[PDB]
Amino acid sequence: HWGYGKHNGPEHWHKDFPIAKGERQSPVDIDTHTAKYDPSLKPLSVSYDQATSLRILNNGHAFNVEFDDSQDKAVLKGGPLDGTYRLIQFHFHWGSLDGQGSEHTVDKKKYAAELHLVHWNTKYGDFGKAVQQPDGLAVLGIFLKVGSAKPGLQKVVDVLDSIKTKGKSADFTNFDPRGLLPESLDYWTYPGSLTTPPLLECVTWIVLKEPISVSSEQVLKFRKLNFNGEGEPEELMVDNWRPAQPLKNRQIKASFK
Ligand SMILES: CN[C@H]1CN(c2cccc(OC)c2)S(=O)(=O)c2sc(S(N)(=O)=O)cc21
Ligand SMILES: [Hg+2]
Ligand SMILES: [Zn+2]
Repeated sequence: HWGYGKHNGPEHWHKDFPIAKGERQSPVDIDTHTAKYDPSLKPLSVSYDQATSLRILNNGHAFNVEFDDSQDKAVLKGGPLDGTYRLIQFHFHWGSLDGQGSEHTVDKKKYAAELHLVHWNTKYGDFGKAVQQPDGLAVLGIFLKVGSAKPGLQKVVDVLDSIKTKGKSADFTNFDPRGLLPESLDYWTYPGSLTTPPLLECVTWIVLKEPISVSSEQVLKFRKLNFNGEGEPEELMVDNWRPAQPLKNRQIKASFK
């Protein structure tokens, strides 16, 4: 299937997912100078106090920590959103080197990695339905920069040994996603899509201005994951990020000046 190799990378995805050349694709470059500061923008409402993590699994593209989205346990409201978006999973996109990994860039600047807390609009019933609507999903993107260790991230770093290869998973309960959030909830927002196939344009992107810092050894562990499954030639999971797409007839609105 698709991937990030020269033969099945982002530059080949259109052949199987024509929407790859659609009108509102992500990621995009966030030009801070021409992004319109919108004052009618309400503040974000992140309520992860009842968040219930279930497991973490390597899916061949990255590891995901899934959450029990059966009830309004961890939701995102406010900001550019209308309705309540329920958290279902979060993942990261990172690179082989420190100066690459984030999918979104700020003024062309790339970050070591990018965290995406994926939510789905509950007014649609289930997830599979939300992905059939232009406002079905809300992804909170957070930039990770190398520096001091992010305490709340270490719990995830420790478990990466038991899910080295594709298909593996492990119980990962009682994880508090709030330990991965920056101090400020200031953001940028625009309408976009998933950054991986099927590349659906159902996402309202909220990219926080403030990045979190993770240590070198922390992100280093990410790079030890395997794209491949057990018993197959080792293929390091690194650079599982998509390049920026044309903004086209879209504008980025900041919730700050
Ligand atoms: C591969 N995982 C991706 C697709 N996913 C997915 C899973 C099940 C069904 C489905 O479409 C019917 C899509 S997903 O919506 O959860 C996400 S969010 C996301 S990102 N990087 O833009 O935040 C990439 C993916
Ligand atoms: Hg959609
Ligand atoms: Zn992602």
